[PDB]
Amino acid sequence: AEVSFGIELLPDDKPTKIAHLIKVAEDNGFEYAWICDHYNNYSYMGVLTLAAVITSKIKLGPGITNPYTRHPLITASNIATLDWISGGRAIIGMGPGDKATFDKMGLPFPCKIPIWNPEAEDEVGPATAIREVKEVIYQYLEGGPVEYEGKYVKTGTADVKARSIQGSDIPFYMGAQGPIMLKTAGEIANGVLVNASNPKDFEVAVPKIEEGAKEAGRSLDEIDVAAYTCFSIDKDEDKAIEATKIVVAFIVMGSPDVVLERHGIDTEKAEQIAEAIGKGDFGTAIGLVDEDMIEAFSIAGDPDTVVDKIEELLKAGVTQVVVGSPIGPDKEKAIELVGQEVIPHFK
Amino acid sequence: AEVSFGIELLPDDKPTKIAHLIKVAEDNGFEYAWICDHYNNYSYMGVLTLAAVITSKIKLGPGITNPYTRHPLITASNIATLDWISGGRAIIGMGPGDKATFDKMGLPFPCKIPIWNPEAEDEVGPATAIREVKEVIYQYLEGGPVEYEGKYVKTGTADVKARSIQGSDIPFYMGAQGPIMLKTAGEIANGVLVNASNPKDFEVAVPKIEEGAKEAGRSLDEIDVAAYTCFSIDKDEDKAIEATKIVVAFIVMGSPDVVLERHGIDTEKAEQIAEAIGKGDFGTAIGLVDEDMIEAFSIAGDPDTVVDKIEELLKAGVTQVVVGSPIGPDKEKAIELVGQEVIPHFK
Amino acid sequence: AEVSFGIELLPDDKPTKIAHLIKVAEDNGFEYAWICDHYNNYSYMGVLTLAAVITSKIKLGPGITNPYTRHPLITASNIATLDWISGGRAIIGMGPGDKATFDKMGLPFPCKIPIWNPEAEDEVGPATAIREVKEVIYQYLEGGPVEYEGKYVKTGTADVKARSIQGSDIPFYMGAQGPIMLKTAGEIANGVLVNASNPKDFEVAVPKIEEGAKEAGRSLDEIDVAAYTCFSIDKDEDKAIEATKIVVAFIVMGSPDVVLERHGIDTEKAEQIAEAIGKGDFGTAIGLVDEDMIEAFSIAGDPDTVVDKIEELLKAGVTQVVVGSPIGPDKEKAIELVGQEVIPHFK
Amino acid sequence: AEVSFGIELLPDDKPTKIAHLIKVAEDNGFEYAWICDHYNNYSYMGVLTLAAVITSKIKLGPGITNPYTRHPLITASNIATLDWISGGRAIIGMGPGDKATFDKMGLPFPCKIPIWNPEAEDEVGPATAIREVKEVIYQYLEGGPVEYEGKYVKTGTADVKARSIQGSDIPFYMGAQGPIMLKTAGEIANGVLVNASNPKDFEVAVPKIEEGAKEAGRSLDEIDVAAYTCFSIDKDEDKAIEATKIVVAFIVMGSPDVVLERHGIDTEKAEQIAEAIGKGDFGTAIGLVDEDMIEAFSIAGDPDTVVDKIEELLKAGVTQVVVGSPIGPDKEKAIELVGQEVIPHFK
Ligand SMILES: [Cl-]
Ligand SMILES: [Cl-]
Ligand SMILES: [Mg+2]
Ligand SMILES: [Mg+2]
Repeated sequence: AEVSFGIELLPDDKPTKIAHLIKVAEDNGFEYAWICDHYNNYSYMGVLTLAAVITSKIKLGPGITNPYTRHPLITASNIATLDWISGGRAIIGMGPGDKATFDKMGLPFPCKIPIWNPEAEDEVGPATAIREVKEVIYQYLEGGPVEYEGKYVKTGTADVKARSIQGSDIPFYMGAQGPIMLKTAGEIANGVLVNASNPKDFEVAVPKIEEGAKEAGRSLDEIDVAAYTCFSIDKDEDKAIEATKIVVAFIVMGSPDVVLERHGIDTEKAEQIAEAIGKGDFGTAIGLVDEDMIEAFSIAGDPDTVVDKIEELLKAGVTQVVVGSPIGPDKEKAIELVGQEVIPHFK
Repeated sequence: AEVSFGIELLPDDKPTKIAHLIKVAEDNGFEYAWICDHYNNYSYMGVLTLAAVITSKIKLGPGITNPYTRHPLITASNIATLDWISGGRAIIGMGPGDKATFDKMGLPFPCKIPIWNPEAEDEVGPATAIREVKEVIYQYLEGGPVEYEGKYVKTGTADVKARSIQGSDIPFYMGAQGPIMLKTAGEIANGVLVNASNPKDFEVAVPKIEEGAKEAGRSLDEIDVAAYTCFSIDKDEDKAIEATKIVVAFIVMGSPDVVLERHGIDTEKAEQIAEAIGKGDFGTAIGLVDEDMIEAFSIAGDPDTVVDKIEELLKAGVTQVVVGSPIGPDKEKAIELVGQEVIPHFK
Repeated sequence: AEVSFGIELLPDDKPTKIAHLIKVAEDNGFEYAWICDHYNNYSYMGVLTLAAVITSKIKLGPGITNPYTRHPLITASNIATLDWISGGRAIIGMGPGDKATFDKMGLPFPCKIPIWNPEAEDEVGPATAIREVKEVIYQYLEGGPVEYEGKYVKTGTADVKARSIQGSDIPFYMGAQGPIMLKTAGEIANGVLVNASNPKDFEVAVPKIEEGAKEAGRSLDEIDVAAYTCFSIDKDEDKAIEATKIVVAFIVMGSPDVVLERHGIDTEKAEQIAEAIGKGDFGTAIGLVDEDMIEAFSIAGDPDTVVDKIEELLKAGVTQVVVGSPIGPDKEKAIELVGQEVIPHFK
Repeated sequence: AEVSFGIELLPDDKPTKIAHLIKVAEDNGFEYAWICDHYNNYSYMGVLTLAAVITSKIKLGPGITNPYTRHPLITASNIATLDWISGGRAIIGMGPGDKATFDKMGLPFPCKIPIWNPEAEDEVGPATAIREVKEVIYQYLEGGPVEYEGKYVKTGTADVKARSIQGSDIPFYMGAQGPIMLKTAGEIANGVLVNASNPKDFEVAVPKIEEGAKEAGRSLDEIDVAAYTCFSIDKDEDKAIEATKIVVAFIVMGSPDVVLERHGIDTEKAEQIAEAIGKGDFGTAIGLVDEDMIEAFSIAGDPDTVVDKIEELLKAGVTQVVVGSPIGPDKEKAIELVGQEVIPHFK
């Protein structure tokens, strides 16, 4: 897979601002734009349809949605609709849901409910649910009728009228953190969205993606390994680094101990950070974030530093660098700084 | 409620055509535009967001969506997003799902699964599910956090960031056919979407809506009674009538016997029509549709005939006339004929 | 005329940012959005059409265009097109051109060329050119054919196919600074756009607008007197005031001596400012701007100060307060501060 | 130049319909969309900006605009704005104006007024005016400042802030009918828009375009020779042919005698057609159009016939086939028939 840059925006801000930033990213050479799917924010279909209207080249899609909060045939319809309206630019980001959001919604997490197979009662693994949603979506994109009986979803004979433009050429990316999801993604996905920003995370993740690819007779180069990063760039390195703190603080808090161990993180001023958060004291949280946490969980600094860090990620197997929150002290100026002083070094 | 005209479009056609027709309706004085929610067609969020971009005054919303195929917090987010993007023009159409579509999806119908309350197993009546989805949506529109524990949905503490423009002023319309849904709609809805086109249907339905309104201390005039009609208008009455046949044939097929009895329908050349359909022989189906079926199940003819029919519906309690399929031999010319020779008679 | 708030944006920034800011203004209660017409920036038709797509209620139009750089029939077409696409929200801002821009283009200023009457050679006064362009535009909006023979424009029999939505109800605002333009605007315009921010300017201008209105048998209340202001608002008054300096410096430079005299301006540290500018030394320019210049040529400060200043403008006859550059240190936060803490005081 | 298909739409219809048809063309493989520039219709900037929002791949631009009705710096701004909003898809179509429209506007035709050089009085040839407008536009697209002193336009030092995306890569197409314009286009244009639909017209035109190209050291293959055709396609050849009549009737009327001679046209039932038109009797006009006129002035018939006709045009040097009015009995179905049964034969 060729090297590319993506942008991931949480749609909590005004939809028109989110659309405007995606146009700035397109104008600056970014090739992918991912919009998160959480009920508490503006809906990905509304925000991406508005972004589709305001852009012409960048690929657009949910990053990431899930098999549970909407029937897979509804997700298929959304993707086909976004693809048609955008002139064939849709992409799919699919994951297993997320704990913080599912707890708020009232859904269990991991969610093992065979929600869309009414006659089943047996729990279903999230990786299996994702495989099934994928089959339903692509049967829909091929024009149907969709006929699928799995453990998590069982359809009737579902005819399809809506047509996309790319059809089954729409890329399927899977969110993956653990070994099971990483292996499944190497087997069935066009790409993998890994929430990580450091080469060490990919030295661990890529071999597992490759293991799944081999079992499917695929080469690792058929898979776009996308790093969903905490990213911060500014001509003033100190300012860029400072902007990452609140985000890194939350990352440190939600990182399993093997991840903290991997990055040699002060497990003391960790969780101690988790106590500052949840307590609503983000001020002490930010104060506790040190240089090792910033190096482990973000790509931050001036263009030179950022370019150096991306070179190391690419060596570790990353092929799509997704610029995520905070992006930079000023999001728009940050995107432009990436297009002007980072992307040209990788063309 | 004041008299108004709405338009209902199935989004199976190109999204840009559907958006264009909604703009033509707005330009012609229609005040509501309803887009159906069926997985087999383009998604209502994509189509309505595109229509929102291409229009400025007409109210926009799903007509009708349901409590089952998406978590109610996702439906709330969709509505708040459409409202924000449209500058405060969203409306909600909520029903219990529909048999033809749910069978295709693999969901039972009626759907009594307490889908969004994982710890519950007991069946829940569709009217109760609709009441619960309504509470969740309006808690979301008030800014949350949404905290609701019902029989069909149980949430955690769901904070909300997305903000709409109308907030809880967004109108809530309920689809209703039977006595239980009609009474529930009079109790909790700003309006009722009744799939019918004849005064006799409303002479039966309105008293039941009124019964629910009284139990909630409301006057019937607080409720917009909307007729979701089979509508066909043309300067050539014969051409208008002919265009209704395929649609009336399907209506005749899916009408319970009390409805056929109500309209004195030839129960013989009924079901005989149902056999022509399902058999894929629509040609004999159309040939069987007679004048009584057309009078019972559509508003069809030249402007004079249409105006006369609407006057009788208004006398029966209808306050919003929703022009639905086929609309007319030429949909755009039909919409214009309504704006030029029908609406001015009712202003 | 009722009290209203408008926003004026120079379209030198990204079109999507300009459109986004207009949506923020609409969401905050602004009722007018004016986009300047200068060849060096993005075109008003492109920017306003994009803004029309992203908004639903705010009125939109050029503020201000002119009779010279485009044939009046082309300007009419632009206005009818913007009106149709926006669902009947167009407004017209028409002035005589501007020296800085016309010099750059190569056109004389004042421009007295009977540009659009090929057989004429005699000079035509700008106020007469504006009267003629107005007649051509409204004949076009009435559906034509336009047939007009004046001193500045002579048409053939120009049929018109394009239709607007408001027709001749589209408001005609005239830019006016001197006595002749002010009187003409009171006679023929629905509103007047006066580049000024202080009550003293309106105590001079309003009586002249009123004189023209009386000669046309009109009451002054039929005319929307709009102040095109240098505006700066922030919760930190000092920060708001500082943001106005570069803009006030340019205003001081281009102000005729009667205006400087009117505001008791240090004519010494004036022109001395004009020498700093033109010399490219804006740093000394800003340093020279004092409190009297800021009070004379801008509405700047915290919400309390701003509200007090608007009250005095309204007493002087202003009915539309147009928030113009810089708007505030952060344009979007400034617009929101106006919607939250200024507009509600005037409702 | 590679073979491509374009679509040319007169914007007299609803802007949203024109935008929708351009999206249908894009979805069907058309690579260019041209919108005429006549004051009596909706403005090209409004219609193309709306089309830009609704499309993502097709190239968009005025086809054709002119040097006279707007200052060339305003045309430059329009093009840069359309290019930016469309994500770098703008194209320029530039011609000398047109008699029917200029007479209606009151401008002479040919228009030889040095309109934009106030100190000049000497007449300027239209080909020279087009060369000058081209220089001004590209200086603007290079970022300026534009400084140009010609016979038809003389600017001051015109700085430029607006930026396009393609910069000087935006293609410049010139409308050309006669020898002088054809030669000029071969010398200075990326393409030529020739109003003709038959191989004989191109056997005459191409050598002249080639003569200009050689004088500029260019190969004929650097020039996209675009046929602006009267086009009509339908699965029913007779229906397709019938749809061309009104349009061919007008073409026959406005064709110089050398063109009528070239196509062996009955000069009797010609002008006799011109008398039916202008007299408002289009019914006799259509009745007079014969097979030779249809063969000479349109590409009409079923897909097989159309494909055969395009093959002959390509042999005559055409490289872009522009489908123009009527397009087909049903414009949308016609566009789809071209994408499904014509374009694939030429890929
Ligand atoms: Cl959805
Ligand atoms: Cl223009
Ligand atoms: Mg686009
Ligand atoms: Mg709108």
